[PDB]
Amino acid sequence: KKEQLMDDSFIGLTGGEIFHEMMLRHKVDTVFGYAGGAILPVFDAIYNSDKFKFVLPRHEQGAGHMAEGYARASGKPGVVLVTSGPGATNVITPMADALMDGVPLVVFSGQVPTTAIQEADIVGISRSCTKWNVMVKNVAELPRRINEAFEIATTGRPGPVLVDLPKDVTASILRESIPINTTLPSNAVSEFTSEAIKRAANILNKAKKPIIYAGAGILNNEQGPKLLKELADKANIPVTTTLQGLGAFDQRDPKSLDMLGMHGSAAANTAIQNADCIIALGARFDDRVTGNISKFAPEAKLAASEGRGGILHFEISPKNINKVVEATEAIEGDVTANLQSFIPLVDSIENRPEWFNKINEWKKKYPYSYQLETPGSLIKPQTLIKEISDQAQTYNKEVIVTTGVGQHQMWAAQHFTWTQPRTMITSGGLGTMGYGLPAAIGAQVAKPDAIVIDIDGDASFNMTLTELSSAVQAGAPIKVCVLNNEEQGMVTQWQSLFYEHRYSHTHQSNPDFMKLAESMNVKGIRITNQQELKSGVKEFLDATEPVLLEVIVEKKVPVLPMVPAGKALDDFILWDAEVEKQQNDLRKERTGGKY
Amino acid sequence: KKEQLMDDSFIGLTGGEIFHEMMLRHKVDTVFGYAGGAILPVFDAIYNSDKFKFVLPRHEQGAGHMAEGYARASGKPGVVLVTSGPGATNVITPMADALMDGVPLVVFSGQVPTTAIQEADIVGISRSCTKWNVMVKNVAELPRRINEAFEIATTGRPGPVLVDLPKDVTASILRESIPINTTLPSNAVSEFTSEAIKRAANILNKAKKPIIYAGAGILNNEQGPKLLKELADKANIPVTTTLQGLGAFDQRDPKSLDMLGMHGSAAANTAIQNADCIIALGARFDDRVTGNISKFAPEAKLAASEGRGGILHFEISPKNINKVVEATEAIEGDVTANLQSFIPLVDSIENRPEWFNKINEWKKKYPYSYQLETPGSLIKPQTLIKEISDQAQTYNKEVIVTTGVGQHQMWAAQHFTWTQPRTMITSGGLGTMGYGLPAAIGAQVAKPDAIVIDIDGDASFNMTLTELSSAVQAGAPIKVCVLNNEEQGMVTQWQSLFYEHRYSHTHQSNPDFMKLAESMNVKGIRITNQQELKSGVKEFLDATEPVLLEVIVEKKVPVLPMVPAGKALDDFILWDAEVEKQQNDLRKERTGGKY
Amino acid sequence: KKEQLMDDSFIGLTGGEIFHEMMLRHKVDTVFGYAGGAILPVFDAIYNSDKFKFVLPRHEQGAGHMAEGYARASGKPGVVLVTSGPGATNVITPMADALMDGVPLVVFSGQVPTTAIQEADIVGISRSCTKWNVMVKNVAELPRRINEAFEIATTGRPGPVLVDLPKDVTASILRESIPINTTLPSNAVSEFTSEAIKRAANILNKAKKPIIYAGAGILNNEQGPKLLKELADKANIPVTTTLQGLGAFDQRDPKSLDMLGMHGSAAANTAIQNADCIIALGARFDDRVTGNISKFAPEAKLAASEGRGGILHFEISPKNINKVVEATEAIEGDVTANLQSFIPLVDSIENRPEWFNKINEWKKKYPYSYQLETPGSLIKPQTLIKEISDQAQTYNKEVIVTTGVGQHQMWAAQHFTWTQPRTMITSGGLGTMGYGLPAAIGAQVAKPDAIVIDIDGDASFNMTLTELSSAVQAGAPIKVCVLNNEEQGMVTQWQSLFYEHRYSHTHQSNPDFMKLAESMNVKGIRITNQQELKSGVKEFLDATEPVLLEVIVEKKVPVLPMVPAGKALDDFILWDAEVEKQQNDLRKERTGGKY
Ligand SMILES: Cc1cc2nc3c(=O)[nH]c(=O)nc-3n(C[C@H](O)[C@H](O)[C@H](O)COP(=O)(O)OP(=O)(O)OC[C@H]3O[C@@H](n4cnc5c(N)ncnc54)[C@H](O)[C@@H]3O)c2cc1C
Ligand SMILES: Cc1cc2nc3c(=O)[nH]c(=O)nc-3n(C[C@H](O)[C@H](O)[C@H](O)COP(=O)(O)OP(=O)(O)OC[C@H]3O[C@@H](n4cnc5c(N)ncnc54)[C@H](O)[C@@H]3O)c2cc1C
Ligand SMILES: Cc1cc2nc3c(=O)[nH]c(=O)nc-3n(C[C@H](O)[C@H](O)[C@H](O)COP(=O)(O)OP(=O)(O)OC[C@H]3O[C@@H](n4cnc5c(N)ncnc54)[C@H](O)[C@@H]3O)c2cc1C
Ligand SMILES: Cc1ncc(C[n+]2csc(CCOP(=O)(O)OP(=O)(O)O)c2C)c(N)n1
Ligand SMILES: Cc1ncc(C[n+]2csc(CCOP(=O)(O)OP(=O)(O)O)c2C)c(N)n1
Ligand SMILES: Cc1ncc(C[n+]2csc(CCOP(=O)(O)OP(=O)(O)O)c2C)c(N)n1
Ligand SMILES: [K+]
Ligand SMILES: [K+]
Ligand SMILES: [K+]
Ligand SMILES: [Mg+2]
Ligand SMILES: [Mg+2]
Ligand SMILES: [Mg+2]
Repeated sequence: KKEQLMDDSFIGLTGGEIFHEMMLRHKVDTVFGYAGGAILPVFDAIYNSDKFKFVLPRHEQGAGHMAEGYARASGKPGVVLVTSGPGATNVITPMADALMDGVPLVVFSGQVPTTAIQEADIVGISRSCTKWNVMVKNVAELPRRINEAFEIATTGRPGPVLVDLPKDVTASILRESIPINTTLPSNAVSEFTSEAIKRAANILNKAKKPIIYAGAGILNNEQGPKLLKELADKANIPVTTTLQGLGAFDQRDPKSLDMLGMHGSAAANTAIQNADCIIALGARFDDRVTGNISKFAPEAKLAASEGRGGILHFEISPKNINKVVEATEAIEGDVTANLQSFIPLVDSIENRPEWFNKINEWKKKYPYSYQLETPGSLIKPQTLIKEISDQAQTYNKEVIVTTGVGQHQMWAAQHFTWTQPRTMITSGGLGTMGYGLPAAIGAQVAKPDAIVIDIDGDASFNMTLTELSSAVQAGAPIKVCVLNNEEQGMVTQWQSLFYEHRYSHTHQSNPDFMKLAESMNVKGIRITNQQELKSGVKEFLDATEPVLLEVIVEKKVPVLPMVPAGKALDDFILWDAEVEKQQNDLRKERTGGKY
Repeated sequence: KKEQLMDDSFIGLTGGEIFHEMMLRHKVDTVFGYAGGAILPVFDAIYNSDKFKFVLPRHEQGAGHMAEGYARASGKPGVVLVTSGPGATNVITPMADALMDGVPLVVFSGQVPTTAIQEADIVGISRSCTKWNVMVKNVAELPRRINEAFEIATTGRPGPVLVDLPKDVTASILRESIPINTTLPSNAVSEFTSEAIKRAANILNKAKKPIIYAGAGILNNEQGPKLLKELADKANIPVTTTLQGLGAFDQRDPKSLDMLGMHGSAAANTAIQNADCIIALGARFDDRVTGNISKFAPEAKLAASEGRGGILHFEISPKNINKVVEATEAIEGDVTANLQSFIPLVDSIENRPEWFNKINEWKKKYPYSYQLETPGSLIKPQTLIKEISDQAQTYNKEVIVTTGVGQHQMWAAQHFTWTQPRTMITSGGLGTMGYGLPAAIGAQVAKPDAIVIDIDGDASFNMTLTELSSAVQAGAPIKVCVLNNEEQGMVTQWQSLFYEHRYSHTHQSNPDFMKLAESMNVKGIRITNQQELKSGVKEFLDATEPVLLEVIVEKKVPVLPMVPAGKALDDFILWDAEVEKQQNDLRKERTGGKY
Repeated sequence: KKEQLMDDSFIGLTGGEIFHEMMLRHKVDTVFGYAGGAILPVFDAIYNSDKFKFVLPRHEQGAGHMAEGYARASGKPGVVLVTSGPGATNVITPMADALMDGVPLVVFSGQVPTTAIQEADIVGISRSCTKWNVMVKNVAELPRRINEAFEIATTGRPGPVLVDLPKDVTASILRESIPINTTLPSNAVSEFTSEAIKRAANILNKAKKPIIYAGAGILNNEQGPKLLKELADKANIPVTTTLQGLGAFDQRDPKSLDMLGMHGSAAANTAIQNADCIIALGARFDDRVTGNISKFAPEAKLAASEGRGGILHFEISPKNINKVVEATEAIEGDVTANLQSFIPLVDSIENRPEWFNKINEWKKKYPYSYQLETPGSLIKPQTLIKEISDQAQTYNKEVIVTTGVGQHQMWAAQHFTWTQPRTMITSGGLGTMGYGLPAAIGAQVAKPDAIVIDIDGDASFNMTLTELSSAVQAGAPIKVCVLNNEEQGMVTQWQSLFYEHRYSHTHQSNPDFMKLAESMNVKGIRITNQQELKSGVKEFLDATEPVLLEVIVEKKVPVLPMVPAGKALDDFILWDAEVEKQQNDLRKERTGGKY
């Protein structure tokens, strides 16, 4: 019987051949990587493999971000395959990115032989960037480490893992017989949680001003958005989402409060500050969401002390519970599965007249107002976003949006109308510039029949623009739109606000994006005035090839609403036409009329 | 002028000679250490030094705990001097102990020469046990590292530091001229804190049911207990303290609520649970104090949501603020100095009739009740503590108490009457058995004219009893009282409670303590019955030599009150005579009449 | 078939019950531990377990050292079971000890619940002290971690491992079905190594002055000493061993060169310095063995450059190959197994006249000479060792010797006649004082029918003398002999040599060992003069109970031969009667006649 527990079907294969086989057993159809010395045995095994698609970037950071985009768009883990030394260190930022945003990234880096330990302590470096890392020391434990890597990466709160593959290990041939449970990937509710759910249902049934605060967690299950709506409809609760949760709830729905937070809807911020019961569904209360944490959720905290409300937190990661604010009730585990047990204990309520009246008043009082175009003025960036949003919806394909980091990121978050889950792929936790373009490529590979749009800033785009050639070589018809304000808008907004318009080294020079696109063998479109906006965007979206659209937008335009650091979530700056006018004069006189 | 900034007075001295000189400049009068190879150059320099007293233990752990006792009794940092390898690793527990209890410990460990790095990564190991560690790489930077070590150890929240001294560095001779600021030890309130104080004073002036929660922090300043009383008298506020804060407030005072927490006064626990304003003075809200954290301070949290009270936290370490419970107002910095700015903004209140009425009712309802002796029964451990407390007070010397860890520790904390600061020296954070005896020696060295009493358990005593000979060789007339219940009472209390009286390996065999004392050249006293209690304790306290008193006390006696894990702070077990009787039968029938 | 790969026989059991079951499956018959809060669920499971013997120390360091002694005496891994906090930190020194000496130690420490992470980063601290540590996060992965712990601890170069067991994990009940390969412990030669062996055999067959340098590695296989002798007899090669390899080769054999190194035989040191081929069998070339590394093995290095000899290194740990000296040929893997492939390729040589002539001349010229007793003088420590060695051999039981650290350790190593493997249990790598007594207890438990003798120093004994009561409670009739020279001889030897007889704090006061033994309920014997030596030792060895023998030995006696630090291995200090006389006068005049 001790022969039925051990498998011998891998005897004779090399490390790389076993790697290839384990990828197949984990249903891996895509690999993003860059060749090198230490990782050659693994590359020589995936050589002309018809079993999965390989995507070659120009830079390993590109590979990492592509795999992130793939992972967020498909729900599968994104596999990266880099070499030793610089190949491995170039994936640190994508790994740190994946960690902050809960992205299932599995990174295999080549390594110098075990007899030598382009050398770097990649395990030591990436320890603060990964859920878990390891070095495979011999070929026999390779399938075991691969299995562990994928599972750790995809369970609990998803995140990056690094598996170090020494050249001699992947080059060696397996001769032993390995345990059969290591050749195969895998493959109840505690009474503490079950009673916590019902105790939480009782608190919701007492609430007269409830609100749902939903995030990325509800997207890690395909039934998530379905049950989120079912709960919102049964108990009649308004729904707000984080930046990472955009698309979890149909924003066209009347109960939608849009995005909350630092640059979220002022109606959403006001609602959560006055709510007596907050239902957190897969969100970790980031400081860019809560604002001043002490002053956050006053009515919810007050209701908790009086046993008539509080904060109901549905988390899968214990480290995220009671970290920022005290959870009145903490329902641990997958939010979607727990919602199946939570909803049927919730009282079906039909009308909340007084509460929804305050909300609709707030929604009317707090739109995403901004200064509209004037005759002869540049295209306002907010208008560009709305234009792209409205035209993209009129296609019978699903639309996936990736962004860079800066003002364009927030405007995209604000003025797009989000309706489908996993359609907002953006670097929110770490906030990595140059994320947009490669993330779009990876998304396009995951979803070939989708329209993938990269709403990017010029500065962000300049960081990784070399990956345009990667998009062509991969056959990914991504649609890149660069909001060219010829500035690092986000930083200059801070300098215009807290540093008396002293723009210190925040204006990089941009290349000719049209000649750049031409050199990358990519379609180029440049919109310069208002009259070309509509016809320009249409040509942009109608393209069947990769296309780079450059739009000249207004400079020195603040993103509003804005909750300043230290201020309460409902203590926000609103857009005012007179104020913006006055800021434009103050900027002109201080800078000498140069900005 | 570049010659006035550099000192040359250390040129010609060895590392050890410089070490000796820097000790003098830091006003170090005592060093606890054990010799070894790597540390010989430092020992050969302190050879027959008349400038400070050296204390030699039998074990390095002994040295560490002695230095802790010295540090807690005197307020000076405790200097340890061990060798490399096992000498260094044996100080890990005292270092971890010092960290949890905020004890200024400066540990110098010898090390193999720089040309070799009994070898151990003592810096790597002790990183999680120290505020800061370092390895001196050359003799010229030795005075600089020594200065840094002492300052880091004694500022902010005090704690242990380790300085690694390679043998070649301490053996080498300084030839360079070192910066004169490194040969000398060293040597405003932010507007954010100043306004936070006044905002905190406004909250206190609104309170009708206030309470002071004082801890070890108020003892790190000689004006602490003075200002603690001044605040308690002006605003008329009851005072409770932690285990580590015992002696900060005169317990004979009517406003004293005694100790709070897991085994604290049930009146103190009830008071804090109903208080609308909690003033935390140098306490970090340990889980053994708060009980169930969610259910902690309900009336204080409720008052905060209504802007009529809350928690006023005076912390010096930012890492301890908003870690456990949300501070309504956080006054950072030294609590004593901040009290000088806080008190004069507090309204002088004379009478709190309704509040103090509830308190005095609670104090009367919740004494430290326990089963008294019966004819022919063993001495109850609570009686032994009271007897020692009452007799020691009748001496014209100050009394310092150290303890081990277990039931005797809590009984000592409960039934002693605490009146003076730095008179309760006990391992509270880490809870190290065998702490008592060596800590007492170190305290006796710091305070030669003091009566130092070690209330120890038999199990705890058995851990480090070899240090008795160290006490004699040091000339420390410590008074050790062993509560011999022939069991690990604390663990057996848990087994009697949560494991159906299944006493699994919790009864170690004790040696003849009288023959043990005789072998250590120490006076031995053994009390066996009630009639010998009074005359026994008197002989114990009247001794002018080191003395070991063994008292046979009742076995299987629970420590009450007790707040069980998970339960609220006011949800405690009280002592009941009928319940204890019934537990004694249930124990006899289950164990078969063996316990 | 997916049901045949998963086991359900652990469903319903608690963590502790599963722990108990896994211990049985790993053939664990002994556990050394100390109770505590966090580890109670594991203790409540081993409660009255008839399946293995529990040994309770007085201190956790005791437990660690006992488990080391058990592990070295039996060849089984030594299992330690401590609690959280101070219980865990007290095992750091035994763990560091086990690492340096290659001792299979498996340490299970209790831990605060997963919902809380007496708290300490025991995993972080012990990372530099263990081959591998881990924290079990849920009960389902507990058997998997236990299996991994034992295997890592016992394969390659054996060493310590720490498994952190959170209280809630060991208290929780398994409900899932775990992979069947995790419920069961487990359960070819590379062409690179195989050809390296034959290349090594060719080098030996060319040698005219070969030598075998054998160490602890040859003891990690029961066929080791057998094949070591077979190789030494076939090719006719003299054999020297390290301190840790004593007993691997019968010292009564003519080919025995005794121990080499800092305090080894001057004949052994001379032989290795002139040998043209050095066969290293399971030794790591410690600096206390090689002396000055550059000047080490001149004739071997010269022979290597001329292709007629060199160093043949049989290592199992790659990290130990080419670390100290360059291996001419490196045969990786278990030395015993590789010897089975190496020996039959070695030419059977019968006589080495010229080589063995030089050796026998060296052996005659370099005995362990020392100053013999004179009328009325104290017993010389060397004589005491020989006396114990000669009398113990006349028993029909096997003799196991443990020691402390210091002069007594080296004298024991020198003057005992070693004949059987695993009979020298001593702290060599880390050199931990207080190792002797608890290591002897653990050895006595492993080998109940053996005479276990602890040759201990007074200072070393004073460190852990409380464990005497542990020996009685365990029923371990250990035989402890304290060489009472009333000094830390080893350190004072260094001070007498390099510091002009300045004995800085190297004389601790000893207790009455006879009254100490009496208090511990242990038989006491005290030898004071030469005439009581023979009859004293006989009573000591004839005892059937635990016995503490105190022998008053000569003070300020150097251990010779001695290779000073920095000097070559054959540049040693020899014993000279005139020199010792002169040193005794120089000591008397400098110290003032006090030493
Ligand atoms: C310039 C800039 C401005 C920004 N401003 C805003 C803003 O105004 N508003 C805003 O919302 N964000 C803003 N952010 C982004 C913000 O920093 C965070 O990235 C984002 O708010 C986090 O969203 P999230 O908590 O929903 O997702 P995550 O950060 O990924 O957290 C999801 C949580 O759900 C848990 N979880 C995961 N899976 C499950 C599961 N299956 N079941 C249950 N729980 C699960 C996870 O453990 C995690 O704690 C900004 C970022 C940048 C760069
Ligand atoms: C078996 C056992 C049972 C126990 N049960 C109890 C119990 O029932 N009740 C109880 O109280 N304890 C109990 N403890 C002890 C408990 O675990 C802690 O050790 C203790 O409660 C902490 O007291 P503390 O916060 O006042 O001191 P500390 O732990 O030393 O914390 C002092 C705080 O004040 C801050 N501080 C330091 N210096 C200054 C300064 N100059 N100015 C301002 N702030 C400063 C520090 O940063 C720190 O945060 C028990 C321990 C054991 C072993
Ligand atoms: C005061 C003092 C003085 C000392 N003086 C001396 C002295 O004079 N002479 C002396 O010899 N020692 C002396 N030492 C001890 C010395 O420091 C080392 O402890 C000892 O020399 C190491 O012996 P070892 O290499 O044989 O064993 P180890 O240190 O345990 O090394 C064994 C080596 O064999 C390898 N190995 C293990 N298992 C196997 C296997 N199955 N197959 C193949 N390889 C394996 C291991 O990886 C390891 O590298 C002294 C110690 C002290 C405290
Ligand atoms: C790698 C990196 N560098 C710097 C930053 C800081 N940063 C955040 S937004 C921003 C400006 C981005 O400018 P742009 O891409 O053009 O976006 P815009 O604000 O103009 O729309 C910068 C520099 C960052 N988030 N990441
Ligand atoms: C080094 C160490 N080991 C174990 C523990 C767990 N522990 C806490 S109290 C206690 C029993 C102490 O018995 P004793 O010293 O006799 O005190 P008693 O309860 O009998 O008064 C133990 C084992 C600890 N705190 N420290
Ligand atoms: C824990 C520890 N502290 C210090 C040392 C340094 N040291 C090595 S040998 C020795 C003296 C031991 O004296 P003793 O036990 O009496 O042995 P002796 O030399 O007298 O035979 C010391 C202090 C050590 N090895 N371990
Ligand atoms: K929107
Ligand atoms: K009291
Ligand atoms: K010998
Ligand atoms: Mg820009
Ligand atoms: Mg006891
Ligand atoms: Mg000695």
